[PDB]
Amino acid sequence: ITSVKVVTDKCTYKDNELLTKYSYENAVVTKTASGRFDVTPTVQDYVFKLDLKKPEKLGIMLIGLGGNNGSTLVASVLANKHNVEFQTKEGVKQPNYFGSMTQCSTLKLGIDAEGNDVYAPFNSLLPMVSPNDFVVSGWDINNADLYEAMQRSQVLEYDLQQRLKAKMSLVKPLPSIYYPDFIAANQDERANNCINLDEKGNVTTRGKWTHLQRIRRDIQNFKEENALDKVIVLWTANTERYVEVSPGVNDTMENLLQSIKNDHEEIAPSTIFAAASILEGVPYINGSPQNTFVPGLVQLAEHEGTFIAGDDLKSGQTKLKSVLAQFLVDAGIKPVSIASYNHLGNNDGYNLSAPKQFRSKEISKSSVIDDIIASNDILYNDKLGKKVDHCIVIKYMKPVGDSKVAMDEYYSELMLGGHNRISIHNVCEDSLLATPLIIDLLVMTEFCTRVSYKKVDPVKEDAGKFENFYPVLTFLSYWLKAPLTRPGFHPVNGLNKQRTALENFLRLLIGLPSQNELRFEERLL
Amino acid sequence: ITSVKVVTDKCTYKDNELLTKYSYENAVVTKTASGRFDVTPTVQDYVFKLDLKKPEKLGIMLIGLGGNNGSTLVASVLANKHNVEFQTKEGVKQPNYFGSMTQCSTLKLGIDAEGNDVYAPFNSLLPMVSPNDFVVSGWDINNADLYEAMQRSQVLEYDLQQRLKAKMSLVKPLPSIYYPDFIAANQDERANNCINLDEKGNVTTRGKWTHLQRIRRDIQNFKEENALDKVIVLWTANTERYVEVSPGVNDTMENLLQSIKNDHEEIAPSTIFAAASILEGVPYINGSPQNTFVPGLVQLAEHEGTFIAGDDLKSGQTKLKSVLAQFLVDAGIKPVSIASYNHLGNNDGYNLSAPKQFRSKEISKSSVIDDIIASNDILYNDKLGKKVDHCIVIKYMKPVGDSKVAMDEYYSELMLGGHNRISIHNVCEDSLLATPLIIDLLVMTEFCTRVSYKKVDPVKEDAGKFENFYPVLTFLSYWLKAPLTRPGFHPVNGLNKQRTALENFLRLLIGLPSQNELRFEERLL
Amino acid sequence: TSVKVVTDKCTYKDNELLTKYSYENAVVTKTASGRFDVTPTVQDYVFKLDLKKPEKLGIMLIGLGGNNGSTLVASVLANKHNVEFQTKEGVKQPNYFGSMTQCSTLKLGIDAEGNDVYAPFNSLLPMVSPNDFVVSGWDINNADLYEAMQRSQVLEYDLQQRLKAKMSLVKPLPSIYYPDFIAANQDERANNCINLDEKGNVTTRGKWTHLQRIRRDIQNFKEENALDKVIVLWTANTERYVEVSPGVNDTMENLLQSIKNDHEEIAPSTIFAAASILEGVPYINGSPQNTFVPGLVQLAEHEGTFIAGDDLKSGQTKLKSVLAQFLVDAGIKPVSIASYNHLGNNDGYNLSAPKQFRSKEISKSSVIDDIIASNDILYNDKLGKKVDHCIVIKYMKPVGDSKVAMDEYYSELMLGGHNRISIHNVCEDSLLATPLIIDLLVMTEFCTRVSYKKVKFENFYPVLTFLSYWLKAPLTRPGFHPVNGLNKQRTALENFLRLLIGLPSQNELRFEERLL
Ligand SMILES: NC(=O)C1=CN([C@@H]2O[C@H](COP(=O)(O)OP(=O)(O)OC[C@@H]3O[C@H](n4cnc5c(N)ncnc54)[C@H](O)[C@@H]3O)[C@@H](O)[C@H]2O)C=CC1
Ligand SMILES: NC(=O)C1=CN([C@@H]2O[C@H](COP(=O)(O)OP(=O)(O)OC[C@H]3O[C@@H](n4cnc5c(N)ncnc54)[C@H](O)[C@@H]3O)[C@@H](O)[C@H]2O)C=CC1
Ligand SMILES: NC(=O)C1=CN([C@@H]2O[C@H](COP(=O)(O)OP(=O)(O)OC[C@H]3O[C@@H](n4cnc5c(N)ncnc54)[C@H](O)[C@@H]3O)[C@@H](O)[C@H]2O)C=CC1
Ligand SMILES: O=P(O)(O)/C=C/[C@@H](O)[C@@H](O)[C@H](O)CCO
Ligand SMILES: O=P(O)(O)/C=C/[C@@H](O)[C@@H](O)[C@H](O)CCO
Ligand SMILES: [Mn+2]
Ligand SMILES: [Mn+2]
Repeated sequence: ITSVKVVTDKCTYKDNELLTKYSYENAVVTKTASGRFDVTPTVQDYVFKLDLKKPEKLGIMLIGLGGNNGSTLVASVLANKHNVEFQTKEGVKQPNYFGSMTQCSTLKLGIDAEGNDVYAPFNSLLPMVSPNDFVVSGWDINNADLYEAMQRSQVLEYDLQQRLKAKMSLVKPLPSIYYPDFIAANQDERANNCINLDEKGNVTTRGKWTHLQRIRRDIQNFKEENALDKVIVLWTANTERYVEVSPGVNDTMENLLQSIKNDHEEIAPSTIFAAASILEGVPYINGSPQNTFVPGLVQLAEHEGTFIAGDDLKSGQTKLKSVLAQFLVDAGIKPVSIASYNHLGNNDGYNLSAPKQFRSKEISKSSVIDDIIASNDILYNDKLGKKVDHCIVIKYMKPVGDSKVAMDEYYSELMLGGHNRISIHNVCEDSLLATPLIIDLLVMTEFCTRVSYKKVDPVKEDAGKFENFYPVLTFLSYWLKAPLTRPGFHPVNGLNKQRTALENFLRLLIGLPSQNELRFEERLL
Repeated sequence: ITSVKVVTDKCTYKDNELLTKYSYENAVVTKTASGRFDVTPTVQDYVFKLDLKKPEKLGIMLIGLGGNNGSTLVASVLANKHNVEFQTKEGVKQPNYFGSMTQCSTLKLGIDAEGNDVYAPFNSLLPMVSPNDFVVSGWDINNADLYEAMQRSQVLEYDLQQRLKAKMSLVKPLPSIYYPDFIAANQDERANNCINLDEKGNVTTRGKWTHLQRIRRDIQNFKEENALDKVIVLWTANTERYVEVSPGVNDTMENLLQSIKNDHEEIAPSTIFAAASILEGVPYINGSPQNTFVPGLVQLAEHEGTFIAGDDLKSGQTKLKSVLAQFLVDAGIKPVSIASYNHLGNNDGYNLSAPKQFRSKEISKSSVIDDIIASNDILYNDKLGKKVDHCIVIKYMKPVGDSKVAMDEYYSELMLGGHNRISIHNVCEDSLLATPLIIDLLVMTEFCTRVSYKKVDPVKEDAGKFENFYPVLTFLSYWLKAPLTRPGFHPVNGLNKQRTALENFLRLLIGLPSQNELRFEERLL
Repeated sequence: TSVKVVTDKCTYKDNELLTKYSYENAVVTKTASGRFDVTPTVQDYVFKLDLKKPEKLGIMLIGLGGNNGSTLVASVLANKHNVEFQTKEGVKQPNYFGSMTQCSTLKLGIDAEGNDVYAPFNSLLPMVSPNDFVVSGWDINNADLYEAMQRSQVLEYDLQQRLKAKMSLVKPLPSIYYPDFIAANQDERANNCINLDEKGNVTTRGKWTHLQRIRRDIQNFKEENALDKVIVLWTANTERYVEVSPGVNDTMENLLQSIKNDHEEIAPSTIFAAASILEGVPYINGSPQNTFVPGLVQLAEHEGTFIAGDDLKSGQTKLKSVLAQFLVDAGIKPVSIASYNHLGNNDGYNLSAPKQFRSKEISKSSVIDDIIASNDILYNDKLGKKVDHCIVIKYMKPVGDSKVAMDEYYSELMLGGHNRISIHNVCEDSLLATPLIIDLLVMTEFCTRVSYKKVKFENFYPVLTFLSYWLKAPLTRPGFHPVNGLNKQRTALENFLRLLIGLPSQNELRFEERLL
């Protein structure tokens, strides 16, 4: 087993709880008309409390359980949990969670006697739940069991699917909420496991509040049937179209709940699942690009004090773009044109073949570089131009299956008329990439539910009571394309910066300062 | 000077005319229900007559003279004609016609004493007009002179544009026909050199027959002002939308001419230019993808006996695709997915940014592989599947200017589950590629106008009188995406096969048989 | 599916086909003034094709246990026995995709509408099918072909398992291992050798005895399976070129003498070729080494045996000649062509050594020189007649048999412009090489049943240059420079099959449409 023991007086343990002192420093800046930056440092002391008693089993309810991601996730959990080795043309392979930052990445704890960097597993600093301990279920408008789902998805090695056949076959998605207008028309035939059916047994968008009540009961039922204490809900179903946000409809906690009861046409299935999970006090993670978290819902989460988070998985082309575009601008290079083409032949691409669904994705896959452009007015300004041409294209090409092909070109300006042209061709099993990210989101969300804190008054000992994270868990931004933010704050998409936040967080809970990379043990005599 | 002298009794010269005997062989095939192919060879003897008196100057009237292709063509002609060397970062460069199959490709005439292949310039077999002898003019809805056109286009080296400044500045496009509905709305501001203006001086699609009469007079005027004997019209203006072909409108020579007089809404500017050139007996070449040659026009060409030809320039991505896809299928490999993405930032891409214009291009850029799939039912059939997923994408990205970036992926099947994935990134100055192809089309069209023939009756000497090529010059298919064909016949897009046709044609006029590649001087003792 | 041409150029005489053919061409000379004098030439011929093809064709592969050898056997068994297999994309049916003789078609003529009619490449004249191949061969490693398959990691696991029972039965015969002719690492792999001394050790002494043993292996294979026709093909690791010296291997008599003299320039492939020639069986060299030294070519001529080869024209080199040719035919001037490649199979491992790779760097390069030379408008002393070119092959084990090829064509356009085409080609190398081997065997067998006479029948000059479509280093007749234009190379084959059934070469003139 891997564990870390930090010798610090900032940390004490009391009844399965770790208490850690932390002085958070930042700075408020102002810019003079002239052009001077006045920086006022700041400080706020805290005491973080970490419940060390992690759950032995964590309930996981996926919406879209029968899809590529859904079936692959269950498969990865079963395969790893039971060490289901499988045959391939490269020979027997041992199951693993490669692609999981939470399960397969490491972090620098410090330097050793010789002065060489020492790294430890990301999940070895503080107690985290293992995906091998996930008890998974969920919903799907299609009733195929999970073995059929695997076959249909064509993601996993034939031999592996066969070894998981027996178990996967017994896993059946619960009927779900199907409202025809929110997803592509071509998914119509797929919908045969719906709870919203009229007297004639047909699909009906009538009775949206009864649906909400069923989903909540589904969560309660699942939990007790498994003797679980905690459950997390994650949406990994078809990308819906955006819903119109309007006053009196979904702008407030009150208008939203009412619109739901009135069956407003701008209440999507995700709106119902989110509202249900929130009302049950269950973390809800949105893995798709639609704007499920309209003002009224966020408001409901804040009021209920329930974790919400998400907006599309940042797994391939966009993940790398949030690394490459950052890199270029940090180097003083000016990207002026970024073309991103994509084609896949799975159900994800089949649904996204329709404009209303594609537009959702198109928006989240573009937003990722906006903050980058904004951070540098030396390169991007009115005099030199502050725009970067950016196009996102997603075409459905059945023959490539789940292996999305991403082709991008970054055309940038260098000094004295020069240019830099970086062409990319990125191929990979989209689900094998996404699945571990879904695992990361659940692992980190669960970790977050066991964290609380309280401001420390310098001139008054033991003031304030512990609070929980502000409802919107921005700490999970690393795994999302369009980071949901707190009202007023702008999102930051820099991948490396998003991971650093997670790193320093774990580091501070065990009493370590943030990474500085100064290495004065070397640079100074 | 380069010239070829073939010792053959099949060729005689009489008063600046070459007379050549040729026995054309082919074969008619039938397929038995059982599955046998009955092949009946055929033969038809001919006597081809080639007018050797090529014109000293060839009139060239481009529609879209002020565009990227138009200005570049005039520039290339001026630069080469006057040996205008220019400065670059790689040093002084000498003008040339690289990219011109007609000016820079060679053909194998035979083998030498040692048995080694001997090649001669494509234009050295028989007298052809030099582009240095082109007298160019034309029309454009924009009045900018050709120097401004060059600056605006940003295709040529700054130093070269400057050396051509004086001459190019004096070249001004003639006002043209602007009908707002046929091209992108964004070209509206560009239109300020129109002949179709009402009393108020505004653009009017009224009086389409007067426009036709003006264009014809334009051709007559241009010709006499330059003391020219021959002129060729070539459309290199914005891609128009397709026009609806309907009975009583543009299905016959008669309905078309009437619709023109009635100002039918399905009579585009290209329809007018084509009709005008045909009525003037001037070859008309369509360098864009719109369906300018509706049944009624082709009928008018046949009746007038005037050369027509075209439908989009096959210059880059599509040219290479007509080589690569052919190659794969000839090798028994089965392409199943071909994704073609493209982005450019010139006016061509700005206009194509609108769906109605893009659809025209999209159709011609796809058609190129249909004949290939059809030729092999071993690979493409009902049992194995006879479809090849193919998508064409064109995005406008201003920062790349005239340097179109073409990205394609050919995903094919190999035996026993294998696949082959060929990714491509093709960059180039689109106009530097297209321009020489426009030059080729004009050079070959002019050559064709000096060719006639007559069937030879074996049992009756001197029967029949000379005829000219069937109106639709399919021999130019090498330079076009969607080869216009004779009613009933299907087009062949194989690039290498298209060039071979041109090669064997020139070869037969000087008394040589088609290339067989048997080399029995080597393979046999 | 069959073809029946109504022509008076072909007469059948009991499994015999006689076809008349006038071969036209032309001889050219150039005047100082720059005038080309062309004199047409014609030579009449009569071809005879023995229509009686073998019902079973013996195939002996040197390197039978490698990627190509094992995949070849698997494809034959899989197709022959319709072994469908499971994949994550579902059940797939076996086929010979990638094979020109089995999966490409040819245009026979036009229909009543004026549109092209195509027929299977192997449907014009009787050709042996790969399903009727009886395969055996040698290998320095004794692993059975099932183990060979697993080792190769070329085929779908389920297909390997469905073929396990049959493939296990196939084991390679011991072979000749002369250490110095290949990459060191191919050492402890050599556990199956006939060349051993009275101590049991691998030796290069007694080369004539080795030769005699290969002939016996060939005779036994024939008798053992009651086969009349057998073809041998080298698909074993690339050897290091041998030096051709006078009296050593410059002639038929010297060559044989040097073999008996255990001469150091007598390579294992040299012996398999000599043995095959003596047994009268066609020998195909699927590797870059210069197996066919002068003395060896004389032996082939003398025995009237067909030889052919010098490296299996791989996909890249194949597509590279096509693109380069295409550019130059369009009047575009490539000025730089860079080729980088990496694979992780034994082939790549063996080529990781300079002497093995060097052989391959010689063949794949010469192809663009033909192109440069074909156009003095673009390539001349005034504008420059050179084209920078580089071929790099690195061993990257992890990519296994899936060779990755990365090329970049940089060309000049008019008035200072440029065209940059960069490619990234990936594929299971052996899934492309296997079918190419099937084509070579099928076409070599066909050529052996063809004889001709100008105007007693004679045979196809030892070197079957007709197979250049599948070989990177086209072996040619003395004095003649090899041609590599893939499309031209396929044209030759197409027209050959056409002339045998009385059809002229394709002209693409389509006068039924172009003329009134
Ligand atoms: N596989 C491909 O795509 C291409 C292969 N080639 C040629 O074919 C050869 C084989 O290719 P692969 O099957 O991929 O390689 P491989 O490495 O799997 O096959 C060679 C292995 O070495 C053994 N071997 C070495 N020396 C031998 C000898 N003296 N007698 C008998 N067996 C011997 C066997 O041939 C064994 O299978 C290469 O070395 C090369 O010359 C050429 C172009 C492409
Ligand atoms: N696949 C990837 O790598 C990534 C996936 N995502 C997103 O995750 C989602 C799922 O992706 P995949 O698994 O590939 O797609 P998928 O189409 O295979 O799976 C989605 C599943 O959701 C079900 N479904 C649709 N609407 C539903 C509803 N209202 N209630 C319950 N079930 C419903 C469908 O029947 C289907 O089985 C999509 O929105 C996709 O864009 C985002 C980034 C990356
Ligand atoms: N540029 C290339 O490499 C190739 C070009 N083509 C086609 O050739 C055409 C021209 O291309 P570019 O020169 O790049 O575009 P461009 O936009 O620069 O030039 C076209 C010119 O035509 C003029 N024009 C538009 N409608 C007109 C009308 N009714 N009458 C007269 N003038 C009119 C415009 O004012 C403009 O100056 C387009 O349809 C393009 O798609 C096709 C294949 C390749
Ligand atoms: O590879 P990315 O840009 O990080 C993620 C991309 C995802 O949106 C895609 O897989 C999407 O679901 C399919 C269409 O491309
Ligand atoms: O490069 P291609 O496919 O041969 C020709 C492509 C031409 O249609 C393009 O330049 C088109 O005008 C612009 C949009 O791509
Ligand atoms: Mn997926
Ligand atoms: Mn252009």
